[PDB]
Amino acid sequence: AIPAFHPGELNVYSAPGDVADVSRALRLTGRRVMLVPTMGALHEGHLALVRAAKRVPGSVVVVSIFVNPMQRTPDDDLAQLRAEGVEIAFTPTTAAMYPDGLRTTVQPGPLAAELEGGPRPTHFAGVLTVVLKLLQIVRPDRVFFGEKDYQQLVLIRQLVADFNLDVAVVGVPTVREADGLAMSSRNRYLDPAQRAAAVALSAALTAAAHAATAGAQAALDAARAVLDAAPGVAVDYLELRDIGLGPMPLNGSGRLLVAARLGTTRLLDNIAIEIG
Amino acid sequence: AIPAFHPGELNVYSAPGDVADVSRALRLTGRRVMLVPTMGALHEGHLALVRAAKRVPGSVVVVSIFVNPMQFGAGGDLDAYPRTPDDDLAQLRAEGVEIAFTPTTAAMYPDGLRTTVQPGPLAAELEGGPRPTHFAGVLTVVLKLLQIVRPDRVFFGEKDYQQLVLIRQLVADFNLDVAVVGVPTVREADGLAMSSRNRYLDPAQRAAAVALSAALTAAAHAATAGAQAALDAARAVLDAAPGVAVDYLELRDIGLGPMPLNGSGRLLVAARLGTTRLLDNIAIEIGTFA
Ligand SMILES: O=C(O)CCc1ccc2c(c1)OCO2
Ligand SMILES: O=C(O)CCc1ccc2c(c1)OCO2
Repeated sequence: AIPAFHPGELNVYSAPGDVADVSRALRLTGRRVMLVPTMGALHEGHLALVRAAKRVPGSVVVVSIFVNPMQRTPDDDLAQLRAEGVEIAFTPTTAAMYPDGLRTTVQPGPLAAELEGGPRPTHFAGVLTVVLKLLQIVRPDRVFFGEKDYQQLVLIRQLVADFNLDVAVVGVPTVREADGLAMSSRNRYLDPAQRAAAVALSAALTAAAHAATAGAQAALDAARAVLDAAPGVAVDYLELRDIGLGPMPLNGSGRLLVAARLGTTRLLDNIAIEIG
Repeated sequence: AIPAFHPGELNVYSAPGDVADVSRALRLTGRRVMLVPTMGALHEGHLALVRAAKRVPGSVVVVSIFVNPMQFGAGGDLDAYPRTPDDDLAQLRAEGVEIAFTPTTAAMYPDGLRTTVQPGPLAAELEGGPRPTHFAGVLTVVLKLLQIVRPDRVFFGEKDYQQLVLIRQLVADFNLDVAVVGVPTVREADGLAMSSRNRYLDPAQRAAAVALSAALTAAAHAATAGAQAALDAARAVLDAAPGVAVDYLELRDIGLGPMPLNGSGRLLVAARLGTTRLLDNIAIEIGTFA
């Protein structure tokens, strides 16, 4: 017997096999299942993913909330999801995701050791294992991730290609505060001096994107100047790469990524770059 | 179903996209898709897997043949693996199989090794002890085959028992929606476990090789007298055998995992006859349990 699903209401499932059965049942009725994996504590960046998922004709939206101890406002999160018209939240316990504990895992390729994988060398194994499981549980047609975590997005693309997964990955543009700051739950930690300084990440990247008519070095130099104009911004990296995070080709499309510490708070941003 | 599919005949697809589209199309029309993943060099052990799949009602059977480079260590192990692909296809036609899936290395690994499966701790033991990347290669290629074909059920022999347990771990741990079917080991008339590696036994080695299955079935009956008696019986028979060098003989809990043996065990052996490494294993019930 398939668990109950009430059309047009928020249906909350914590049991994997439950959301699995409901997903499979809804797909046979001709809904297209869209998955938005989150860690909860939802903000406007998450809502962009949801809104993107909602506009696919026939879409039913699955938002997973799961703190992967391997890589929270429960009532508020659920309220926001209800306000967006989301029909399924999948909120499993750690024991339900890991009934046998840690055992078989995904091992990313060597991109997972670079950039963010510098200070967290196991972070992406954690993410890809949990995302592979969510994919196999919900079996969506499309899965939605933000460009805000660009390297995560590229690694998912690699998971999907390498394991021949039959889902479309959709990257959704970063949502930004009015001065450019990339939305993040970390932003709440910044004191006002840090918060005013934090705008340099996005200012650097937009400057670089426009300096880029003058070539790669002028884009990187402009970004670096803008960062160098901000106090208490400890840049961990500022790197121009190709779209898939290999090395930047001589001309063509790229991505510039930055990360920095402000006090104890780590911030990331990235942007598309066209060279020349 | 996007490529041509002729039912009642053997359809051969090399392209992953081709088998994937045809499998999907079949399942959508109600057929249940059975996967039998092999490395070719098909013998009667593999035909039991096919037959077990054929007898699932409304089944369409996909046999994959692919000698997976990632499960072989360096050396000439990969080059030395038997490849008999004309016999293999003749056997599949004779068994009434409708789909053979025969991918190229380029189609399966277009980007070389990148994202891979890392097995749990069981993969470092037994066969995996001196072959520490062996089971990673197996679970990786099995994952990809399951994703390409998306079968309802997947079939493996009990012969490579540690492999079968690791497959069931892969399936549970990644929440894969396939059912894993273990099929009993097919044996020659004297007890010798069927294996593509039997062809490398000369006449003396072939005669001596009966010791493995004789040791195991001797232990299975001795086991009413306890674990030590089961083990000592197996050991005696192995010790009486000319030119059999034992690599391990171990009595484990059924899941081979971090649990002590109780009532149900699995007794596993690996031994070398010249350069040929043979495996066998058997169910063991200790004391009361039979
Ligand atoms: O909270 C974070 O740092 C990561 C989540 C996130 C943030 C902003 C986004 C997004 C996803 O997709 C649109 O813009
Ligand atoms: O050739 C090998 O060594 C592995 C394949 C195999 C062997 C014996 C079998 C079987 C599958 O399924 C039933 O008995």
